Amino acid sequence: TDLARHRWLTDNSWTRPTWTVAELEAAKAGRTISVVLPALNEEETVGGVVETIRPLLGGLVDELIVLDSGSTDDTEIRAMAAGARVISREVALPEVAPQPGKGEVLWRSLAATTGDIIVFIDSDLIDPDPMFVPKLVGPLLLSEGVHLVKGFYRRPGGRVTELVARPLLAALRPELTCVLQPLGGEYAGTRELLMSVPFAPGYGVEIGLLVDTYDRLGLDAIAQVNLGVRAHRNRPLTDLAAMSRQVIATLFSRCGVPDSGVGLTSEVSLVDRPPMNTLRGKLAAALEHHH
Amino acid sequence: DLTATDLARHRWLTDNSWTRPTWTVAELEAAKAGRTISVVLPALNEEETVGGVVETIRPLLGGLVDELIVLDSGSTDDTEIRAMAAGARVISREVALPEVAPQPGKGEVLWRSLAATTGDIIVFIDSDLIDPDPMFVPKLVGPLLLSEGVHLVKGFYRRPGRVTELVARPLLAALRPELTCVLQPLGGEYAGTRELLMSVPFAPGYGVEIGLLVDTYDRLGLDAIAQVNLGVRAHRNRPLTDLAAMSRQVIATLFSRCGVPDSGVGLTQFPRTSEVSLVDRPPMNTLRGKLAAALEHHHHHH
Ligand SMILES: O=c1ccn([C@@H]2O[C@H](COP(=O)(O)O)[C@@H](O)[C@H]2O)c(=O)[nH]1
Ligand SMILES: O=c1ccn([C@@H]2O[C@H](COP(=O)(O)O)[C@@H](O)[C@H]2O)c(=O)[nH]1
Ligand SMILES: [Cl-]
Ligand SMILES: [Mg+2]
Ligand SMILES: [Mg+2]
Ligand SMILES: [Mg+2]
Ligand SMILES: [Mg+2]
Repeated sequence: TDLARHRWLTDNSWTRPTWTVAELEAAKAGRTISVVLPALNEEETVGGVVETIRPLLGGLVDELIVLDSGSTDDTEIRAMAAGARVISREVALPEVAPQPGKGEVLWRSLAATTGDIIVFIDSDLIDPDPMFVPKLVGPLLLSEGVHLVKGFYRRPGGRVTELVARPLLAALRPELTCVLQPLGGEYAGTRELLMSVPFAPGYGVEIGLLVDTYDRLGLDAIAQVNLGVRAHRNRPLTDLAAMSRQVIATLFSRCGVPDSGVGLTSEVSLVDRPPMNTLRGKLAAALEHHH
Repeated sequence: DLTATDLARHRWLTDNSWTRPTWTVAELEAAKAGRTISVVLPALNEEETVGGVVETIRPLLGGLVDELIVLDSGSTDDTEIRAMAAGARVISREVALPEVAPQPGKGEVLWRSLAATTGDIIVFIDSDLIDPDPMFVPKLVGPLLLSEGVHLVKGFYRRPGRVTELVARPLLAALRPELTCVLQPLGGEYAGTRELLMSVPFAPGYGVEIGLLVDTYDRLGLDAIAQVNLGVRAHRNRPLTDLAAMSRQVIATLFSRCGVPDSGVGLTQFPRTSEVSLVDRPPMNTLRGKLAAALEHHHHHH
C-alpha cells in the first residue's frame, strides 16, 4: 500500500513547483480563477495577505474577495484598502440565516464568485508569499484530472495534524495518509467539485472536503504543493482541542460513526450545509462546461 | 444549559473524585478486612528510576502492601538488579505466564502481572517516574477499600498532555461522553479489583489504559470508576513520533470497543507505513483462577 502512496507522491505532489505566472495564464484556456480569503477579525494581517495576491488581479486571477465573517475590528476597511472586494456573509447568500464557523464562510463564497477555479487563503497569515496562488492552481491548469490542490509548508504538520487527523485517516481512510497537511487553509478546488458537495461546519470544513473529494473523485483527483518554509504558530491547547473535537465530528459524520455531539468542557456541529447547486441551481448550471 | 453529561460529571466528582485523598495508611490497613494488595511496576529499560520508585513503596511492604513486583518487559540495562537491590520481587513476562508466548508492549506486561500476583486489589505504577511520592499507593487503594461499588481508581496529577487533550478526551466526548469526567484517562498510576481485571480483555501496547477504562464503563458505568489526586507533577516531554504512535493505538483500542472498524494500518512516515499487528489478550480468567467469583455486570434487561 506504500506503493500506492509512493506513486501518488511522484505524480501528484510538488516540492518545488517550477511554474511561472506567465505559463499559468497561458494555460487558463477560458477558465477563470476566484481567490477567496475568509476573515474574522484579522485587521493586523488581512491587508498583507491581500497585497501579495493583488498584482495578479486582471491576469492570472479574475476575482479577489475577502469574505468577512462578522468582524468588528478594521478588517473590512484594511482589506478594501489593500485592493480586495469585501463581501459579508449576508450579502453572499441573503435568504439563508448565517451560522458561525469557517466552513460557513467558504460555502457562502461559492454563491458570490464566478470562477471555474476557487482558491482559499487564510487571512491571518503573517508571512504570505506572492506565489501561493500560482502554486495552488498549477496542478488544476496543467495536470488532467485534478480537482483539489492542498498547499503544504515545509518545516524548519502540526499537533492536531499529526496526532488527530493523520492517525484517524490511517484508521478510516488509509490512502489519504499521503496528504501531508490535510487540515491546511491554503488550497484550491474546481467549481465542479466545490459546487456539488456538502460543506462541513466550523473547523471541520477542510477534512470534510478532502474525504468527500477522495470518495467521489478519487485519490488522483487530489494533489499537493509546497508553498515554502513556515514555522508552526503558537495556539492555546484549548483552541487546538476544540478544533480536534470538530475534526473528529466531521470525519465521523462522513463515515457514519454516531457522534454524540457533546463538546469539550466547545462548539461542535453534526449538520452540514447542502451542496450549493441545490440553492443556486441556475448559477451552477451556467458554470457547468458545455462538455 | 447543563447537558446530561454535565450533570453526571458534577455528581460523579462529588461522590467519586478526591482532590485531597488524605486517608492514613493505618486506617487503610484496618479496612483491608482480609483483602490483600499487590503492587505491580511494569519495567522496560528503566535502570535510572526503577529503584527510586520501589524505594517509595517499600515501607508499605508487610503492612498495607502485601507484595511489590517489578514485571520486567525484556530490559537490556540494569533494571532488574536495581529493582532487586531496592527491595522488590522481579518476575519476567515468561515466568509470569509460561504457557503463552509474549508480544511486545505495556498491555502485555500488565495482563501477565494478573497471573503473577495474588492480591484482591492490584495497583499499577509506572517505573519511569522521576519524582514518585510514598503516598501514591494509599491514595490509589482508598476508594477500593472504603467506597462501596468502586472497582477502578485512576490517579491524576495537578499541573504546576497533548494525546490526552487532543485525542483521548475528544474521542471519549464523541463515543462515551460520560467518561470525559476522568481527568487523566491515559494515566499509568491506577488500581483495580481482581474480580474486575480478570474479567476484561487487555489491549496491547499504548492502548491498555484506555481499553480498561471503556471496558469497565461498558460493564459497570461511572459508579465503578473513581479518581484521586496524586500531587503536583510537571509534564514530561516525549518525541512527536512517540506521541503519534501512542495516539494511533489509543484510536485503535477505542474503536474496537465502540464498534468502529479499524484499517489495521499503523502510521505513515516519510513513504513508509507500519501495520498495527498486536492482538487483544482475552480475559485472564480464561487461563487462571477460572472458577473464581465472577464480576456481576449491570443488567441491560429486567
Ligand atoms: O468563524 C470563523 C473562523 C475563522 N475564520 C477565518 O478562517 C481562517 C482560519 O481561522 P483560524 O486561524 O481561527 O483557524 C482565518 O483567516 C480566520 O479569520 C472566519 O472567517 N470565520
Ligand atoms: O513494552 C513496554 C512499554 C513500556 N513499559 C513500561 O510501562 C511504563 C510506561 O511506558 P511509557 O512511558 O514508554 O509509555 C514504563 O514504566 C515502561 O518502562 C513496559 O514495561 N513495556
Ligand atoms: Cl497525554
Ligand atoms: Mg484569527
Ligand atoms: Mg490560523
Ligand atoms: Mg521508558
Ligand atoms: Mg512514561
